[PDB]
Amino acid sequence: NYTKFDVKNWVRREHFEFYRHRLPCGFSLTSKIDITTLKKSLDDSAYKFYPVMIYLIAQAVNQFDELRMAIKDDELIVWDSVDPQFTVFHQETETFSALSCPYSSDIDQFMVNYLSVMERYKSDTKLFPQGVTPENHLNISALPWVNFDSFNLNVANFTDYFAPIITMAKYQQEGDRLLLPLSVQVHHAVCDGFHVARFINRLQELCNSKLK
Amino acid sequence: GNYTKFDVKNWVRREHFEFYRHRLPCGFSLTSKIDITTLKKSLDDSAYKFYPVMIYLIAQAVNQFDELRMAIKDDELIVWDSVDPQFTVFHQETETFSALSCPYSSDIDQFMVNYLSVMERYKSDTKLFPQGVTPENHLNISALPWVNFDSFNLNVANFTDYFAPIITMAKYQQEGDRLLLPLSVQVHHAVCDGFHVARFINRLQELCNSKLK
Amino acid sequence: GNYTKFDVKNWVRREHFEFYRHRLPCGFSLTSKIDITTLKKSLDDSAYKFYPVMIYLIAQAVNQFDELRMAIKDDELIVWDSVDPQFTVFHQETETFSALSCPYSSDIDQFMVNYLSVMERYKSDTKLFPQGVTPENHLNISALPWVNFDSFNLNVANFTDYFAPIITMAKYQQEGDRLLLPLSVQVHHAVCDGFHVARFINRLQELCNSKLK
Ligand SMILES: CC(=O)OCCNC(=O)CCNC(=O)[C@H](O)C(C)(C)COP(=O)(O)OP(=O)(O)OC[C@H]1O[C@@H](n2cnc3c(N)ncnc32)[C@H](O)[C@@H]1OP(=O)(O)O
Ligand SMILES: CC(=O)OCCNC(=O)CCNC(=O)[C@H](O)C(C)(C)COP(=O)(O)OP(=O)(O)OC[C@H]1O[C@@H](n2cnc3c(N)ncnc32)[C@H](O)[C@@H]1OP(=O)(O)O
Ligand SMILES: O=C(N[C@H](CO)[C@H](O)c1ccc([N+](=O)[O-])cc1)C(Cl)Cl
Ligand SMILES: O=C(N[C@H](CO)[C@H](O)c1ccc([N+](=O)[O-])cc1)C(Cl)Cl
Ligand SMILES: O=C(N[C@H](CO)[C@H](O)c1ccc([N+](=O)[O-])cc1)C(Cl)Cl
Ligand SMILES: [Zn+2]
Ligand SMILES: [Zn+2]
Repeated sequence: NYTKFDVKNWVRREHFEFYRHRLPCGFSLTSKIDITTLKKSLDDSAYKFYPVMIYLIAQAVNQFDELRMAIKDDELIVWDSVDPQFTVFHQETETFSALSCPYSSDIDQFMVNYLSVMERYKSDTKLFPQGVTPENHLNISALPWVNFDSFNLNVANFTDYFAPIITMAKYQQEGDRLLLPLSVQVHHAVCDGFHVARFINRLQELCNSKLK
Repeated sequence: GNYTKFDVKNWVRREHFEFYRHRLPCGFSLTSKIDITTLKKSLDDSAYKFYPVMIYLIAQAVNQFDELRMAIKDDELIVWDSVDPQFTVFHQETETFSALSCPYSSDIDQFMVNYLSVMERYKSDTKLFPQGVTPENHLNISALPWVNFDSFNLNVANFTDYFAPIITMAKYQQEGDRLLLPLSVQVHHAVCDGFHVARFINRLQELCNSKLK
Repeated sequence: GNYTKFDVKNWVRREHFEFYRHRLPCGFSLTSKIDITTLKKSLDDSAYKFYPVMIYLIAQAVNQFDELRMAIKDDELIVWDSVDPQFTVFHQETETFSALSCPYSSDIDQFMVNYLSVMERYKSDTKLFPQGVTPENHLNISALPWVNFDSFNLNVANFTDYFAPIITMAKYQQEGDRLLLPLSVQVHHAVCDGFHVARFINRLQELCNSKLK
């Protein structure tokens, strides 16, 4: 569930109106995450790369209100917590589906939740096997077959859609660092450059930290 | 060219097609670096030039995959049997470009005959479309050889039902022991997922690493 | 300021202007790295700070090229004699930004006078546009100094007839013995092709590598 944001006392109330109504826009930015440390943490564990990245991304998002915003009854709200909606691939059809699972700050509980959803739905070729996407969501996708330096979604109508869209590519070694490309796409009504940078820098810190 | 009506009812992506055509219309771009170390070395011995060879290889990779030859015709999904490249050419005298097309052939020598013929007839014409209207069965290829980029994205005001891939290359540059060509690929999500764009780029990489004859 | 009414009928891009304004309305972004190794050394013997110097050099390069100073005014294409930078200013206390403008000068010292004056008058003002309406003859410049990026693109719902370039710079980063500044340039294709954007980036690179004094 959610709270109504106090727009009238917000430092960004002018910006919110401006980028929602006067100059509606968002932006994407693609950055490399250094996963050198994370790969060492992983290689010494039983967790898999994609669910760990999902967990760390969702953890970072759940720290920052402006990454959990939405419009409900034409008012700005903030979800208390958001769950990741992530894509999965079906090699037999060469199609993908979107699944979600409950976020938990505990990585072991997260992994339980994830592996359970995968067990039930990993072969289901419906686009949305679980039915309606949780309203409190953040979108995560990977393209593990190719490296990219840039990714951008051209959406014909993004009116009042404020959930961040995160896309990863195939990681690759670049000199002395193992680098994961990560695109983050937001609506400027709720996120400026500073908030996106804060998110990325926090995710980088999480990748460089003990997993638990 | 010739086309066939696609069987959407029996398509594994039937649901995705409706979703990304009607519910959430969108496409995406991505920019990837192609390793052209082997190609540049191959081209050192070739009668043919870098840009027309890249056009040929891009067109060959596109022609391999049905989802990169899709269109709406008469408000139904079709697949072109084959698509022809429409490429941009620069005019040094005016600092303007034109778009030319030529018939695709899987045989590089025949392609280059076709390419040279179009260039001979039209290369000095400063009209945007010297040949008249773009053939319906087309891909778009452009080069920006004057600057290296890591990103390129087209912001198109109305891309409704436009499914032909748009390919843009930057100035190549050396990165450690490889020569890398930045290549941007922009598609519509109704017909192409990340898998299909990745498959295209990786196939193109294979073709760049292939013998020219 | 002063502007001229552009002769579209005798323009070499008459047909491109029509095409990308009306037939296929679009623009593009592209992100490139600027080598600021020389500039950074230049600034180690200067009182001038990195951000205003970059504003100056970007504005200087834009002011050299007519196609980066275009607009629609009284429903016709015009060229501004000169454009002034509108730049984003960050307020650390609130973690919000404002947009400020100051007059462009070809003299770096006068430009810095102009910049420091506006900062003194308005740096504590949290309004988005403290000075009032953006000057009609403007260029937009933003910094995003907190994170390095290789791509940046603005997804603008309606960009009809907006021809002023949008320039965005990231956190600079050391790569070997080069210090690289990511720079995104986003234009309308009606007034700028790949050639002009490349020409702008390369000119900026040349200015960064030149004496400031
Ligand atoms: C947004 C947007 O897309 O706008 C741009 C619109 N498009 C245009 O303006 C058209 C641009 N096209 C061109 O300039 C030319 O068609 C192009 C790419 C230079 C090819 O010219 P061309 O037919 O004479 O054939 P090429 O031999 O391939 O090119 C001439 C030289 O440029 C070199 N070259 C071609 N493409 C590239 C590249 N991407 N990076 C670096 N060098 C290049 C090529 O290797 C050759 O070099 P050398 O002489 O050292 O061997
Ligand atoms: C436009 C757009 O967004 O389209 C994409 C649409 N989405 C899709 O098509 C779904 C793509 N997703 C997938 O393919 C799978 O979810 C994905 C990413 C491979 C994860 O699969 P998985 O859940 O079985 O779990 P993982 O162990 O993390 O991944 C499987 C393997 O790939 C490796 N891997 C996963 N992600 C990456 C990556 N980004 N780069 C390099 N290697 C990777 C991982 O190391 C493991 O290989 P090894 O066992 O040999 O070490
Ligand atoms: O469509 C989705 N994912 C795709 C996968 O390629 C993509 O990441 C995307 C995400 C969000 C989106 N949006 O909200 O506009 C559009 C595409 C989810 Cl809505 Cl299932
Ligand atoms: O306009 C074209 N090419 C430009 C050159 O900058 C660009 O590559 C482009 C391609 C396709 C396009 N579209 O289909 O939306 C828009 C721009 C061709 Cl359609 Cl002529
Ligand atoms: O909105 C502005 N700047 C933002 C900062 O994130 C961005 O650089 C931007 C610039 C121009 C623009 N436009 O003209 O469509 C949209 C966003 C200025 Cl108009 Cl104040
Ligand atoms: Zn309003
Ligand atoms: Zn018209």
